[PDB]
Amino acid sequence: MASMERFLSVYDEVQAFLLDQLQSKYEIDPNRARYLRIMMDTTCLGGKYFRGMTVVNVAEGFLAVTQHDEATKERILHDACVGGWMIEFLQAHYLVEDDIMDGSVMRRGKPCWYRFPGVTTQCAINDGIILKSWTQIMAWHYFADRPFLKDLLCLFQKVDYATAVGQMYDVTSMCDSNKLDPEVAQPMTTDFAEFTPAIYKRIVKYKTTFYTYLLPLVMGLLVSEAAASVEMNLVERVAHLIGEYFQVQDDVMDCFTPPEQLGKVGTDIEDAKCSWLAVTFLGKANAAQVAEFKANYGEKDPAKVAVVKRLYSKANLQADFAAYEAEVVREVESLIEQLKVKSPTFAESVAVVWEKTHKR
Amino acid sequence: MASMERFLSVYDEVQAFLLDQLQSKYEIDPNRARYLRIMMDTTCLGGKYFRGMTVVNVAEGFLAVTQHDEATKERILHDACVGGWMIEFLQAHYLVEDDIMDGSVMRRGKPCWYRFPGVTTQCAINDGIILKSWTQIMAWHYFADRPFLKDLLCLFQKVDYATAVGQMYDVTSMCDSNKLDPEVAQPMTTDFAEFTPAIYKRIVKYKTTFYTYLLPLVMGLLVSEAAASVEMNLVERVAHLIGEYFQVQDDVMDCFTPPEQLGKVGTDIEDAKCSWLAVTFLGKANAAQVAEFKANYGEKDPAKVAVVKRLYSKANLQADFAAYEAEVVREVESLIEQLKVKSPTFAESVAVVWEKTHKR
Ligand SMILES: O=C1NC[C@H]2C=CN(C(=O)c3ccccc3)CC[C@H]12
Ligand SMILES: O=C1NC[C@H]2C=CN(C(=O)c3ccccc3)CC[C@H]12
Ligand SMILES: [Zn+2]
Ligand SMILES: [Zn+2]
Ligand SMILES: [Zn+2]
Ligand SMILES: [Zn+2]
Repeated sequence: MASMERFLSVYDEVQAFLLDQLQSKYEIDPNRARYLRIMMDTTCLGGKYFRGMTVVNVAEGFLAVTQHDEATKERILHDACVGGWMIEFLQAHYLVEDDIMDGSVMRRGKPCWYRFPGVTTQCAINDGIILKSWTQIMAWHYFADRPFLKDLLCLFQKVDYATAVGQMYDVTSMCDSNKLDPEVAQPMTTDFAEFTPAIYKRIVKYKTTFYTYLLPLVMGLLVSEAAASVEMNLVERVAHLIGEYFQVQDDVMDCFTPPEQLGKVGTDIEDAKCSWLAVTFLGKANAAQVAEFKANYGEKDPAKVAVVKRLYSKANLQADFAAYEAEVVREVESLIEQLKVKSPTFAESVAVVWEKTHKR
Repeated sequence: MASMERFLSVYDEVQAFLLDQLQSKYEIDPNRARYLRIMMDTTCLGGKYFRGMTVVNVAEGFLAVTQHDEATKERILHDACVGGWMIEFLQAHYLVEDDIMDGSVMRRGKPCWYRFPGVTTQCAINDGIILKSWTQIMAWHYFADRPFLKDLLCLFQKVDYATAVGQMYDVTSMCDSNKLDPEVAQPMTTDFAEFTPAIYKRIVKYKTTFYTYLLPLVMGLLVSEAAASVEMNLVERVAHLIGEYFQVQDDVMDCFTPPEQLGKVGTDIEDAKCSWLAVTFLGKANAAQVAEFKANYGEKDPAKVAVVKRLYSKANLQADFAAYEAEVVREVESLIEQLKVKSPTFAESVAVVWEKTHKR
C-alpha cells in the first residue's frame, strides 16, 4: 500500500470514529455532527500533508531495516498514520485560531474558516479548540495500550506549548519588549532594534519548527520504538535548522510571490512582521535606507508598502538569501552525517525532509 | 494549615515554576514573562475557587479516615492543590475564549481580558490557549511519577472535550438544527421548537457540569487514590444534577440580578440564549404569550428586552423554580444516601458541594 493512500484512508477511519463517538457518548444530533464533519474536512484536508506523511515516512524507513511480523508492520504504519493526523489536526487548530487572531482573509486560495457564512468567529474559536481536543481523543483511543503513549503525549504537549509561546513571540514582534504591558495600548517599534537575527530565530524556532519538523520526526521514532536508536540532540538541531530555512522561504514569498500562487495576499509589511526580509534589510542598509524603511513599514497605505518592496528589491536580498542557503546546506549536510553514526536510515529520512523543503 | 491558604500558596509555587521554566527552557525575556504573569493573575485569580477547593476538600475528607504518614498527607494535599489549579486554569481558558466569542464586556466587575488595552483579541486568543497548555505542563511536572497520572490526564482530556462540545451546543442553541450549515448565515429560530428541557439539559450538562462538578470531585478521588472506594455512576449522576441546578440559578440571575451585583450586564435575552427562563416560560405560556415572546426575544432593542422580562415576571416562574428546586433537593439527597453505601465520608463532601451551590 502506497503511503499517501494509507494515510488518507486512516483520515476516514479517524473521522468516522470521532463522529460515532460524539453520537454514542456525547449526545450529538446529526446536523451538529454534519457541521463538525465539514469543519474537519475544511480545516484538515487540502494541503500536502508534509507533517503527517513525515511520521509515516520515518516509520517506513525503520520497517525496512528491522524484523517484524506483517501484522506488526501494519500496526506500526497505522499508528504512524494516526500520529500524523494528530499533527495535522494540531496544525489545523493553530491555522484556524491564527487566521482569526490576524484577521486573515484567505488561506490556500479559499476563505479562512471563520469567514464562512455559517461559521463566524463565535463558533470558529471553539471549532479550533475542538480540533486540538480531537488530537488527544485520537491518542487515547488508538494508543491506549501502547508502550510509547506517555512519551508521545508528553512530547505532543511540549510541542503544543512551544507553538503557543512562539505565537506570542510572533504577534508581539513589532512592539518594544520594554513597553509590553496589558494596561497600555502597544505602539509599533520606531527603532526596530529588536529586528535582529537572534530574535527572528526565536520567533521561528517556537512558532513553526517544533510542530513542523521536530514533532513529525520524533513521533515517527516513538511509534516505531526507535528513539533510543538516534541521537536526540542532533534531531533537535537539524529540525531547527531546516525549520528556520522553511520559514525564510515563506517570508520571502509573502512579499514576492503573486497572490494567486501564494494562495493569499501577503500582509507581512502592513502587519510590521519581524520577517527575514526586514531583519536582513536592516542588517545591510545605510542610514538613508533605514530612515526610509522606518517611514513606510507597518502601514496599510499601498504607496508605503510599495516603497518597502522597492527598498527590498534595490537592497539585493537575493544575494544574502543565496548566502544563507549555502550555509544551511552545509550545516544540514553536516548534521545528516552526524546522524549516520548511530542511525544511517533515519539520516536518509532527514535527507528526504531536507530535499522536500529545499526544492518545493 | 487551612485549606484556602494552602491552595493560594501553591498558586505562587506553580506560577513561579511555569515562569522559571519559560526562562530556562523557552528563551523568554523578562518583559514577556511579566506580561504572562499578569495574564495568569488576571485570568486565574479573583473568584471563589470553588472548583479547585473542591479537589482539596474531597482529598481532606479521605485523609481524615485513612492511615497515612504526615509526609504522605502533605503530598496528597499538595497534589490536590495542583489538581485544583489545573481546573481553575481550564476555567480561565474557557472564560477568556468565551468572552471573546461572545463579545462580552465585563466579568466579575472588571473588563474581559481581551478588552485590556495592551492585550487585544489577537493576543487574548493565544493567551487563552496558553492557559490550557499550562494545565498539562503542571500535570506532567508535578505528577510525573504518580500512579494516577494516566487516569488524571485521560479524565482531564475528556472533560475538556466535553466542555468544548457544550460550548458548541450553547452558541448554536438559538438556531434550528436542520438549518446548521457552514455555507449559509444562520437565522435565529422563529418557532423555538428546540427550547425544551431535554435540549436545555444537554447544553448545560456539557458546557458547565463536567468541568465544574464532575472533574473536581473525581480529581479529588484520583489524587487520594480513592476512586475505587466510590460508585462512579453515582458521582456522575449527582454532579449532573447539581451542575444543572447551578446553571439554572445563573440563568435566573442573568435576567433578574442588578448588573452591579451580577458583575455583568446580562444579555441572555438579546443573545436569544436557550435559558431556563425561556424554556420554562415556553412550557407554561398561552398562545398570546408565546407570540409576544417570539416578537421580542433575541433583539438588542431595550424596549423588546423589557417586554420579555415583563412576560417572565407575569408568568410566575418563581413558582416553577421553587418546584424545580424542591425536586432537585429530593434527588440530590437520594443520591447522597446512595453514596453512603460504599463511601460515607465522600457522601459528606458531596453534601458540602450541594450546600455551597444551594445557598450562595
Ligand atoms: O537499533 C539500531 N541500531 C543501529 C540502527 C541501524 C539502522 N536504523 C536506523 O537508522 C533507524 C533508526 C531509527 C528510525 C529509523 C531508522 C535502524 C535501527 C538500528
Ligand atoms: O476504602 C474504603 N472502603 C470503605 C470507605 C469508608 C470511608 N471512606 C470514604 O467515604 C471516602 C472515599 C473516597 C474519598 C473520600 C472518602 C474512605 C474509604 C473507605
Ligand atoms: Zn499569525
Ligand atoms: Zn508568512
Ligand atoms: Zn458563551
Ligand atoms: Zn449566564
